[PDB]
Amino acid sequence: SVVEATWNDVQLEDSLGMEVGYRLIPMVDFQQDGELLGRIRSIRKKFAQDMGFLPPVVHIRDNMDLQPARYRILMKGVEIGSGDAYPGRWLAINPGTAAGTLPGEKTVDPAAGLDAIWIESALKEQAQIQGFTVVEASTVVATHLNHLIGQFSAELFGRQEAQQLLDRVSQEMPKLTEDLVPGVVTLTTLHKVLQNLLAEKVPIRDMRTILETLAEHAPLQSDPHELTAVVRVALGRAITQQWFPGNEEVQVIGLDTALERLLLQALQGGGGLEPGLADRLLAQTQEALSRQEMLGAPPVLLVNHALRPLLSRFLRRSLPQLVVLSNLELSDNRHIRMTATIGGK
Repeated sequence: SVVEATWNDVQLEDSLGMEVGYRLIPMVDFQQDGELLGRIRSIRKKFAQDMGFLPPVVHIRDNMDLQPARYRILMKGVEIGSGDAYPGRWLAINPGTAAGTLPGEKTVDPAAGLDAIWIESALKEQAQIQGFTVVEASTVVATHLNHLIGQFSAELFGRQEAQQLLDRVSQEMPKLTEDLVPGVVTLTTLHKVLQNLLAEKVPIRDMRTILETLAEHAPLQSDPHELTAVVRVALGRAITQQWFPGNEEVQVIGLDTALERLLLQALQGGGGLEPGLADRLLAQTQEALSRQEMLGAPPVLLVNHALRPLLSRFLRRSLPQLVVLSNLELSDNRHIRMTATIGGK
């Protein structure tokens, strides 16, 4: 090379990044328009004012070993999603109800997982009236990105993001903060709690309710896996109204009164569960889920309080569509009806 090297030649890994084929560089060009960059901002905005923290920047760059109209979405250096995005064209998607067909590359939407087909421009107004849904090129990339963050929000919420939130809270209710961390709770413990809250789709905007609940229970309990379940009940009204809006009936999944005992036997049994029970659970749990998908009911499981923190820890790694709540996280002012049962069939 022409110029000598300096430590600025060291490329530290990026929390969130994107690699882009040379056909997309125009839509990701700082210098030119930047059609996509405007959408990544309004995603990262509508994520702070929604999920309660600021997603890390999306470091975008070109990698010419990629197909010209293909992108990789990266997390801490490793791929978490790829896709194609042809510029001048448009994407049309069937929400399962459209009528007809169109000429173009048949494909699958990276977001909802739906069947879709890229189309040309002038089919725009014609594709919609056939029942389709049409979004621009750059918008596909964005919707694929806004979907990869809400799925990986737990891992994007690093220790740096927790202090930056501890600092943001501490400029509006600083008294809660001045003597909580590192005083009563260590930042190691705060982050892991907020991280567990995120990993189960529970938002952390109510840092008042959280930093209050912590400083109350923190001295006589320092296990974040137990502090968490305490903070969940303080957010019981927010977790409730998140999946069961209004004050109408609560359509829940339920487990057997004795299977509970079967499961409750396994709790104090030690630090683990026994094999044969597992493969049965996943099957019947997905059985109950399937009935819900046809009743129009949410995929919410409702269990004994001491049965949540491991059913979630177990069932969610296989069916991350599922929600595992407790009877202490639901408000007292709601009627409950077990729309489906995990039983011996």
